[PDB]
Amino acid sequence: RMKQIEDKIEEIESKQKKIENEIARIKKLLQLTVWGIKQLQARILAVERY
Amino acid sequence: MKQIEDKIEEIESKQKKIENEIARIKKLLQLTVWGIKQLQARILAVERY
Amino acid sequence: RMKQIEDKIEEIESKQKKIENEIARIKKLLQLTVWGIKQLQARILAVERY
Repeated sequence: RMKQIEDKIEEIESKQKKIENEIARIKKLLQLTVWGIKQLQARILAVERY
Repeated sequence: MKQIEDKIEEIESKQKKIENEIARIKKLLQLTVWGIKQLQARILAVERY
Repeated sequence: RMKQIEDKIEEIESKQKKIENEIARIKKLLQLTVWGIKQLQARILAVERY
């Protein structure tokens, strides 16, 4: 009984580490999309006014 | 022993909910990137005209 | 070994709560980027219509 409790916990820990990695990648990409939107906003405002 | 099985089942259920939310976040982020690149191409067309 | 299991379970629950809070912040920012993209599309369309 002790062994397969330890097995399930090890599996959960592994999924948790994968979740943290996926979140870190999501944060980096979301950071680039926000910056990209700001760059587009500057170009369209330039087109509107000039 | 019983309180551990309950906690493991609860954790597993929480992990699945997080995986599902992450999958939707990834789906939406892919479409936002795709949309941002399309807008970039449209603004460049106006700039070059 | 049982105490190790209890600690790891508690560690996982706490990390899961931190992940949920981070996901909640990610959703808010993602909601803001979608709104910003829609506003940019209308502005680009406004110039294109000329």
